[PDB]
Formats: sequence, structure tokens, C-alpha cells
Amino acid sequence: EKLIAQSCDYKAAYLGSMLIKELRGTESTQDACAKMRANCQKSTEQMKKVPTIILSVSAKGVKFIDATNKNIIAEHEIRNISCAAQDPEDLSTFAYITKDLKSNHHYCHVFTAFDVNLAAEIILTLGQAFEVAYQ
Repeated sequence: EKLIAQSCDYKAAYLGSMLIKELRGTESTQDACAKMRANCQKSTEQMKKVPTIILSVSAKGVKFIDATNKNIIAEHEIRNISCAAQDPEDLSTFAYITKDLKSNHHYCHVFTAFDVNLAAEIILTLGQAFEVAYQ
């Protein structure tokens, strides 16, 4: 139940959970990311800095725990995740879509990593997990 090599645990930053009415694929994630990242700043530089959350992703499920208050935000099966995308120009920002059953909608959960490889790894780990769980 440790899955030291079967799961990855990183410190991400919870940017936002954007509610999507109709899921149009990566468009929704790209839209949320671009719109919000630009809304998060002005004529300023990369002021894209949000609260840290421990992004733990496993082939059996993904769990989001707060890094400050260790708040058990949510633990959802990887089978509940539908797709995982990232920002077209910012590979340090990842946004994945889930099937939020209690919402009857799809929330684009976008987090900003503190490292490109870190974010890219999460994307790959999510994709691989969903891919292997698909079959």
C-alpha cells in the first residue's frame, strides 16, 4: 500500500478547479488554464503562485492532500479521471478532467507544479495509469 515505485508523490500548487458545463476535451482545460493564468496576473511577470498541495498519483487512484494543513482534500480513483492535459506553453502547469459524480459535470483540476519535469511526470503517470486501467 506504499507503492513507492508504482506511484509518484509531488508538491503541486492548487491553481483552480474550473467548472465545465459541457466537456469539449482539452479545450476546456486549455481555456481554464489560459483564462485563469492570465487573470491571475496583469502587466506583471510570472505571478502564477498558489497554495501548495501534495499531488499524489497512483495507478490505483489519485489523492490530493493539502501541504499546509494536511487537509484531506479528496481521494478519487484514477478510473474517475477522464483526461489529463497541460498548458500549451507552460509545461509546468497541468490540468486534468474528471467525472465529478456529485456535480454531474466535469471539473478541470489545474495545478501548477514547481518543476516542468515534475508536471510532465504527473501527466505521464496519470495517462499511464488511465491507459493501463483502460484495458
